[PDB]
Amino acid sequence: VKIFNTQDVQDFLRVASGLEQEGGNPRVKQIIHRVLSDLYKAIEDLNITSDEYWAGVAYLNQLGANQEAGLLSPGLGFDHYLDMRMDAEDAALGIENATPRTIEGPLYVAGAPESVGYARMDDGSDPNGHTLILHGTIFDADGKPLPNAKVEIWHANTKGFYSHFDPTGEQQAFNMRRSIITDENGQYRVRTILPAGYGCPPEGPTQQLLNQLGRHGNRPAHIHYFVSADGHRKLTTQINVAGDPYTYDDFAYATREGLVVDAVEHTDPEAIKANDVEGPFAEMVFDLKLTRLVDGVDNQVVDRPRLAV
Amino acid sequence: VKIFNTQDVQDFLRVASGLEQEGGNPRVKQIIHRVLSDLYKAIEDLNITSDEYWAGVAYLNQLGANQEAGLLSPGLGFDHYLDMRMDAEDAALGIENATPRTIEGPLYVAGAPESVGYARMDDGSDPNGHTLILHGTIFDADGKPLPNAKVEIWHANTKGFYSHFDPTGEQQAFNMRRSIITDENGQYRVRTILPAGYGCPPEGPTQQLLNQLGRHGNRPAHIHYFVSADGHRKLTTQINVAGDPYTYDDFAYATREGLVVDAVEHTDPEAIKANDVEGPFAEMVFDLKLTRLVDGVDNQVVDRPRLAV
Ligand SMILES: CCCCCCCCCCCCCCC(=O)OC[C@H](COP(=O)(O)OCC[N+](C)(C)C)OC(=O)CCCCCCCCC
Ligand SMILES: CCCCCCCCCCCCCCC(=O)OC[C@H](COP(=O)(O)OCC[N+](C)(C)C)OC(=O)CCCCCCCCC
Ligand SMILES: [Fe+3]
Ligand SMILES: [Fe+3]
Repeated sequence: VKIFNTQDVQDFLRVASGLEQEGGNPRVKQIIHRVLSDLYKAIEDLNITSDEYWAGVAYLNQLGANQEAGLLSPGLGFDHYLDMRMDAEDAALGIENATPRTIEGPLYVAGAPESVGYARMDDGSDPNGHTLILHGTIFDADGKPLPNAKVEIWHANTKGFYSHFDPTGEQQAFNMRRSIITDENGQYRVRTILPAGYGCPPEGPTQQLLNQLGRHGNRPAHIHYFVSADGHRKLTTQINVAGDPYTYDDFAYATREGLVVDAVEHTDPEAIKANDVEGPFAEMVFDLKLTRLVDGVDNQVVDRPRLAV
Repeated sequence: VKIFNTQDVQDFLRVASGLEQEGGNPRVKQIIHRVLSDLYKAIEDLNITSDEYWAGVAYLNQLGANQEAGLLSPGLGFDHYLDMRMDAEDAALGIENATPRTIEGPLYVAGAPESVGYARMDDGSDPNGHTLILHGTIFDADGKPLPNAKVEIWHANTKGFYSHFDPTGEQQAFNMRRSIITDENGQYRVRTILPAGYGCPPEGPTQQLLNQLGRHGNRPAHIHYFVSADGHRKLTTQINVAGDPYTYDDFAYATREGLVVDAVEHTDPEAIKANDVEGPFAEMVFDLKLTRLVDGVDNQVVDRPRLAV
């Protein structure tokens, strides 16, 4: 029993897609037509039954009901896949991406407090918080320190929860989220705490599909970065805290060579005093290099729905 | 950019699909692998940008957020495609389906009160409801009246809402929903009102997408049926009220030849008195013929999530 490649189904696909329809958006029709064709065929090829089909439909409802589509997306490799395509294009244009890009993740929040050169991003509400001095230099496309660059950083606390997405509703707005404008020396410096890794909500749809694939839904500890500056393309990346069990086994496949950074521990009272800290602290250094706009155009910025508070 | 056919992407797809993992469900992985492959390839062939991709992801959260996955499904023709497969299968098996099947729709509710032979389906809460006397005979696979058959019926009121899915939340439990056991003659008879067609929620995700395809989200007036009986397969079908502007332009493509029925208008005082009505009423007669089980089993019953009350 095969009917996909019969005139009836083929003409039906054009109808359902609004192809012969006058109004509408041709780009959407084009994509829908292709998607539907593939799904109708996959249904026949894999002999998907109605029982299976409807199970799939129910999954989509609960996926959206839990607002987890942006979480399952990276878990199924789409996010990394899109970065791969962007790298391939940059390679085509002859652009050398000094600091490699990686996925943004679905937890960015716009509207964080902004300051120049330095900033403390945690509010101390975290008990297990281990002080972390993260700092580096921002280089323009010519390798020269770039003053006035906007560095945006966001990460989870020791429980693996981000502010605005903390189920305990324990965090104040923008905790561990800050924008730092680079100083006269193109430097940024922040005092925060070592983030903990985290996984998908165990009861959530993303995690349960993952179970069906025999995969886990964990991410190693990391720190997200957005770096933008005049005449430069917006850099999206993150750094992985070296030593994490899932550094090279992140369910979001975001890890890359050059993004893994070692956290140096300092117990020496001489260090603890230079860096106005109360006691032992970890230190991480990470410089990032930006690329120029391609003819006054940032050909890789992504306009995507992002929570703004 | 062409990287889909590279070993890097191909292996990645197998990893994301968990094909390499030992745990999980092999059937699920098999499907996931195929779907991701097709989508990844589709993203390449159609050069889908990140901006486009993320709009698609946002749309999905939206769809599930409004619980409209089962409404978009029929709109994109899946529901009908599955029926077509079922007909092809029966055809290959030499089963000529006297009463053509059609889609069930996402609005069935299990638990309706049942009675033998007769029942009034509505509670008269509809101001503009027009009385309808609906009746017919259920015939077995041999063409003989089938007493004890279970006829399940559900439909909307004049505003196009079904009980349990009324936005204006205005209906008595199971209003216009009933189960009837055919009498000593395989007959069923109900008193209710003529349903009005209905469209998808105007501001909902299903309608938003249909607009992009230049299509409407309307269904002609219709009445849903479920007919089951020992020794026979469960029949899912419906009847279309003849004369509806959308009779042959249903956005869910459920209309089939032989399911369009004429509602006969009675106004003469004798018809009014015979049928214990209190004024002019419409009458529709519809007989259904069931098919036999295939080697002891119903090879086409569908088990899908259905609201139960
Ligand atoms: C609007 C357009 C709709 C498009 C949807 C089309 C998809 C069609 C493919 C459907 C594939 C689902 C089939 C899988 C299946 O038959 O069952 C899936 C599992 C169930 O677990 P079991 O143990 O097998 O249940 C059974 C327990 N018993 C044995 C005891 C009864 O549940 C799940 O959620 C896994 C399903 C998630 C698949 C999502 C793919 C989307 C990719 C982005
Ligand atoms: C986790 C796995 C997820 C995998 C997802 C795979 C799908 C990826 C392909 C989707 C591509 C989407 C392209 C659609 C698009 O580029 O724009 C779609 C419309 C927007 O209309 P505009 O007028 O352009 O908006 C702008 C108006 N302004 C300019 C005035 C601001 O919005 C919409 O919601 C329509 C989107 C429909 C796509 C849903 C497909 C699902 C069906 C099975
Ligand atoms: Fe993160
Ligand atoms: Fe209906």
